[PDB]
Amino acid sequence: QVPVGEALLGRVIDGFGRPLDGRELPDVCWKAMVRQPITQPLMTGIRAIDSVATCGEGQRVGIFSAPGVGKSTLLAMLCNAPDADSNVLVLIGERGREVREFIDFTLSEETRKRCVIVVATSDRPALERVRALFVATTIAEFFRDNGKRVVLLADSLTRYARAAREIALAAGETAGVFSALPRLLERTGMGEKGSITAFYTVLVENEPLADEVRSLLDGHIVLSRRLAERGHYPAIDVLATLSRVFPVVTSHEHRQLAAILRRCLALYQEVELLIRIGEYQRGVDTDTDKAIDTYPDICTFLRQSKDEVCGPELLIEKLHQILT
Repeated sequence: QVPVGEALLGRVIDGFGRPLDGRELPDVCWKAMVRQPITQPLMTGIRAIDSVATCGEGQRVGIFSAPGVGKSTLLAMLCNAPDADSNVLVLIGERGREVREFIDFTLSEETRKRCVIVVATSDRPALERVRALFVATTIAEFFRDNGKRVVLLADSLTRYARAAREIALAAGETAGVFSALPRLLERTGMGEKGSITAFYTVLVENEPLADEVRSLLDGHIVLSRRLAERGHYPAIDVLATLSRVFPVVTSHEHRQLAAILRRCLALYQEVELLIRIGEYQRGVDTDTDKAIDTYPDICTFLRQSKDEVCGPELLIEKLHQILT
């Protein structure tokens, strides 16, 4: 059984649904191919995402990263999306210290009050790690039916998959969990009086699961080890990041700005080596010249403090100031 209710907000529970917060659980209830179309933006307040890869209310999105690139801080920022009512975070297969750090020092007090956090660490049984995602999805669905815009954050599908495989290896004693992964992903999305927008993390570089998850979702955000080592945070690789609902949830003004931005990064990347070895010559190529002049402002725009939440009005204004 899964505990559901508005009173779970601000609580931390496990794969079965037992409190981990040093207190007893409150009084709460126990519980296809396409969904409704995605038509409304869900602003994250993260400028790199909202500018060129705008998410949709009810979208499912994969976050692809290597270890130690600031994925946790990105997830904490996603918890502060101005367009969401509440959050369901599910943390599967990480070590105790890492998870403890995350909840106590990375998530603020204000953010935690708006989350239900479901935790199944690596030291827990494979069955618990797998059950954690079923529980989180059911809790998110209950909020959706109460007419909330829910954000579901799942870290990670990779460790979920590892736990599911462990269960398959023990299926002999004594055996729809084995086919569950695509059905869980399809349980999120738009609904009558509500929505679930979902971010699922995938570890690289494991490799086939990433391919399976790409075929199932509506966009991908790619984190880059290179950016992270430069101290460029969130370490989002813009040119490798895509949102399938981008053309439908944005304005024309927005789309034009985003195109200038991508063009600049693409032009810059092609000439990056020439610059690094000091062989670039101005006047040569005007477009690239403009890209290079524009590049430092774009980098500043993309790098974002974990405490800064940027709404859409300000977003558009900053893009104009640097690109136009």
